[PDB]
Amino acid sequence: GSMSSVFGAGCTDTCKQTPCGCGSGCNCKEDCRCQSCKYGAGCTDVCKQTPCGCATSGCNCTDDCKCQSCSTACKCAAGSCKCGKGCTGPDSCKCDRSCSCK
Ligand SMILES: [Cd+2]
Ligand SMILES: [Cd+2]
Ligand SMILES: [Cd+2]
Ligand SMILES: [Cd+2]
Ligand SMILES: [Cd+2]
Ligand SMILES: [Cd+2]
Ligand SMILES: [Cd+2]
Ligand SMILES: [Cd+2]
Ligand SMILES: [Cd+2]
Repeated sequence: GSMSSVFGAGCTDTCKQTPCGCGSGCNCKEDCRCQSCKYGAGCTDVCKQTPCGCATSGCNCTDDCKCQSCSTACKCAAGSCKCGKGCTGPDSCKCDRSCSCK
């Protein structure tokens, strides 16, 4: 009965939905290539763009994202740290939304 070794293509029915139901719980394998459940944290493919297009087309995530492309700029300057996190501006602000400067 087990002619196919379940390890990669052992996906679930929920993975063949439209929209895919795995957005609310994956029951497939880590060998899946479905864009619907191929996200991490919860980002659009727009956020995976280069350059990122969240602040160009539509930002889905929050300032919690380590992506300095769609996050809010910090108030620090070249050599002047404000929040005290250790950044000197948006360029070096790889922090979360915990910055009071946001
Ligand atoms: Cd899927
Ligand atoms: Cd899935
Ligand atoms: Cd799958
Ligand atoms: Cd993101
Ligand atoms: Cd982004
Ligand atoms: Cd974004
Ligand atoms: Cd700051
Ligand atoms: Cd700072
Ligand atoms: Cd920061």
